[PDB]
Amino acid sequence: NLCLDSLLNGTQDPKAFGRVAVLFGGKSAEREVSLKSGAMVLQSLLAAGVDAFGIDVGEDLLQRLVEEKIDRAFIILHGRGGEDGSMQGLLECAGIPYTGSGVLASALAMDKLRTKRVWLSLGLPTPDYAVLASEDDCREAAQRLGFPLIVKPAHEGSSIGMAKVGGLDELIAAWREAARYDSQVLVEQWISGPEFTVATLRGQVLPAIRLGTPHTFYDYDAKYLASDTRYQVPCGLDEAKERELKELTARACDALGIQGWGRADVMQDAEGRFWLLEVNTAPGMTDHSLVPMAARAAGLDFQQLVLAILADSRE
Amino acid sequence: CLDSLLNGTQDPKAFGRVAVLFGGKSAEREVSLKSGAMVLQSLLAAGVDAFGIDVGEDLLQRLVEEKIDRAFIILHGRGGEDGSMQGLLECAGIPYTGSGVLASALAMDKLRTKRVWLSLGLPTPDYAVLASEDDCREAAQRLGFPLIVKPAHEGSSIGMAKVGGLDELIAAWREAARYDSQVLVEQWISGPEFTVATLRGQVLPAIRLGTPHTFYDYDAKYLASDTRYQVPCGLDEAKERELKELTARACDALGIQGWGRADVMQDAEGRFWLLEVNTAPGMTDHSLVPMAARAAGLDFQQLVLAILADSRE
Ligand SMILES: Nc1ncnc2c1ncn2[C@@H]1O[C@H](COP(=O)(O)OP(=O)(O)O)[C@@H](O)[C@H]1O
Ligand SMILES: Nc1ncnc2c1ncn2[C@@H]1O[C@H](COP(=O)(O)OP(=O)(O)O)[C@@H](O)[C@H]1O
Ligand SMILES: N[C@@H]1CON=C1OP(=O)(O)O
Ligand SMILES: N[C@@H]1CON=C1OP(=O)(O)O
Ligand SMILES: [Mg+2]
Ligand SMILES: [Mg+2]
Ligand SMILES: [Mg+2]
Ligand SMILES: [Mg+2]
Repeated sequence: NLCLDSLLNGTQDPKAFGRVAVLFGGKSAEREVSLKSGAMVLQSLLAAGVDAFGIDVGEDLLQRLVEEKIDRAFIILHGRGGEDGSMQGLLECAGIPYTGSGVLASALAMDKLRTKRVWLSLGLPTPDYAVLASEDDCREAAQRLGFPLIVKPAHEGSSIGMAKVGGLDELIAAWREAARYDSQVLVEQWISGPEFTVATLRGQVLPAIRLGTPHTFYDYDAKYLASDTRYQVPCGLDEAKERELKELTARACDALGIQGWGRADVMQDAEGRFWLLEVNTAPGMTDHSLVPMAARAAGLDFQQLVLAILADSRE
Repeated sequence: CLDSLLNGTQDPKAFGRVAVLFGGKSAEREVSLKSGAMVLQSLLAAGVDAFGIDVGEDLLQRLVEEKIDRAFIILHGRGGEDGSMQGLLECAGIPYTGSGVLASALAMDKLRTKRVWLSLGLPTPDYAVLASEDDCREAAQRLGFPLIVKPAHEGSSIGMAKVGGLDELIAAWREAARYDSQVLVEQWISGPEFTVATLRGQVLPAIRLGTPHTFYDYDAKYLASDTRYQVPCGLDEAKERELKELTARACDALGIQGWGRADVMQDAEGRFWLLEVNTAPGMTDHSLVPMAARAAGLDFQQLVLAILADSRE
């Protein structure tokens, strides 16, 4: 449950966190988003008076880690190399405590196919889908699922490599484009209705946000470049519905082992049923970003939000 | 096919400089030290440009010093087969042997591994999660006796005990909780024990295990002199094929890559029960993957080279 008080815990002493390294950048397709998220986190942590410094994660990372003294690592990398468990395992081997989900949870939630597979085995709702690896797999998926469809790489974020398709020819093309980012490509049935995102923080589910864009879907341009994107807090859901969405988010995150914080993306169809899309374990922290927005609705500014994430890493 | 296992092993210099990672900080460090020594010595004798790293608080400094084209992971337990070392190597840009981050983390967790098996309808003993004395009492009522208690993330039978009554159930739970807050307990399977190695996607001959001890515990694995190893096992062709095929499904269910070793019990009616899968199996002189590799034809040098050759993908 949303308890503003217990959300802030190790928050009051920015000196007690030690020297904190903010890990951002990286070599994934979401690097540009990570840079903006890192600059935001580093600036807020510095203004809070924590012993913070930034590391653009690159080829010199292991050298950086042995040279600098580091008491805590705040992971704000996006995509593979940051959210997939690899950076988490590195920090565990380096004996450095870090923020967010563990190795297994991070690796699982990065894999949309494996995440959906876990969800289905627990009776949790997630759109029907197919795995695309050939033109024949596209013809099979188009036959069984109809149109429109949503094509996505399995290990991507920020809607990169994604496409809404209305025909088999558009589907084959969208499969070949996503395959440029990831040999694992999945296609989902298009859910028509409201889009919601649900942030979680230290085990607590934050107020849901309703999303809207004139674009065909919530794509890259709608997320970080456009200006006509609509964010509604509170979401227009009634009490019993927002509780249903919140309880569903908690079951979907718990099923993956999510820890510390995260953000769930959920669609709703014309009959009111919710459908789980993905879970992000190092969500964005830019100006356009949604976890900060749901935090403000909960009652925390951007400075208390990062300190709460940092304070959770102490267990 | 023994031709397929040996592919990419003809030229030992094609692997470049190979770092053997062993030791570690887990409860299985002593076993990993013996495993590392065997792997390192074999590689050097094969003409591989190999050297050893004792994984400790030193790790990152060694990795920025040494030139490494490939890493042979032969760590045991948490910090080694749990995806943590695999994740570091992928950040460092060093290719490595064995399963990946997700598969290693999954196989290290006996509970989630069992849950993955149950969801696919694969047999594995009925169990309970123990976090309190009440949990012990609930399990005793539902499961009966005897039972076997184990930590979720351990190996080499560390922290394990077979228990025949409720009083020793709770004692076994507290001892197992010294190694891991995640503790499970299974119904004891009375019958033959097997282990089944897998290599480069191929299931090797199964081995039958016996010991005077109440189970295949740490002493029976590395100290006693009277542990019994049967290759071929006394199973007929249809039953050993059944065992090999179930091993393949159980390993593929976890994403196991390169090599591994599955532990399987057989009850009094012939049915097989999956226990666990190890993603960096032991390579000591008491170890079972070298024994199953010899049953398939390969000597110790071909086994390590086959493992190394598979990591080139
Ligand atoms: N099955 C679907 N039905 C409708 N819209 C979808 C579907 N899958 C994805 N989308 C749209 O694509 C966006 C990105 O997809 P998502 O699965 O969240 O992955 P990511 O954001 O990591 O690329 C979502 O915000 C949503 O608007
Ligand atoms: N359900 C069971 N029934 C009978 N014996 C078991 C059972 N579970 C474990 N054992 C015994 O304990 C040993 C170790 O169990 P295992 O699950 O392989 O743990 P570890 O990872 O420590 O080897 C096995 O080799 C087997 O002899
Ligand atoms: N992966 C992105 C980057 O920050 N927030 C994330 O969530 P997503 O865009 O994948 O829905
Ligand atoms: N994890 C141990 C150490 O090396 N070999 C392993 O097999 P296990 O004892 O877990 O059955
Ligand atoms: Mg995402
Ligand atoms: Mg998303
Ligand atoms: Mg084991
Ligand atoms: Mg075992």
